[PDB]
Amino acid sequence: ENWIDAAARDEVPEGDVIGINIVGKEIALYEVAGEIYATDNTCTHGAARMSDGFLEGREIECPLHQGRFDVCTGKALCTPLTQDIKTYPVKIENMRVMLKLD
Ligand code: FES
Ligand SMILES: [Fe+3]
Repeated sequence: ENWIDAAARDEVPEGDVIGINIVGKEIALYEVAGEIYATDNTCTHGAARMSDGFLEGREIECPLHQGRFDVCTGKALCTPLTQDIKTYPVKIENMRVMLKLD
């Protein structure tokens, strides 16, 4: 229901993040303690691409001004940020990463 095969599970590296372009949306995939999660690959604060980089635990650090989001809830943690980032449901199925894009 807007569910889409988006990547192989093992394309997302332990503890790190990757960027994908898919159906015209740029998306970040994250590996956090055995689970996969997803957000927009664009920082809400500026023209910054979250896939590069720095994921520490469940916190992703913007490469620009070091704003940080909780990857599981999309909530903004520290300044400069003011706006939460959009999250997308994922399920892992037969080694595939599925996304609910709206
Ligand atoms: S651009 Fe990501 S914190 Fe300002
Ligand atoms: Fe640290």
